[PDB]
Amino acid sequence: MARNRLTESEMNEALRALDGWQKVDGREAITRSFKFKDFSTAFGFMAQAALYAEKLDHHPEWFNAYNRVDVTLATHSENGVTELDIKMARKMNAIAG
Repeated sequence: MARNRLTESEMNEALRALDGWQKVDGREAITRSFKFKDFSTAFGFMAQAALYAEKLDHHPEWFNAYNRVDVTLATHSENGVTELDIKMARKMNAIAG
């Protein structure tokens, strides 16, 4: 796995395959706001995502309020967006359906 951070063009290209994800305005990070039918479903999503965070040792910045989960991803050690963020966004998209 390439660990390096992405250029803005590479990030833009990578986002194409990640439905609902966008670059954070003014920030080297990507984000999606998930909307579930209720808290239980949102919590299930967070539980599954948490497993993967520990699998990768790569943890999201995320906010939950009942059925909404807002996620922001960046890689601290590389001070930018890397393949780890892409992997997490991909997995989250798979979990959420």
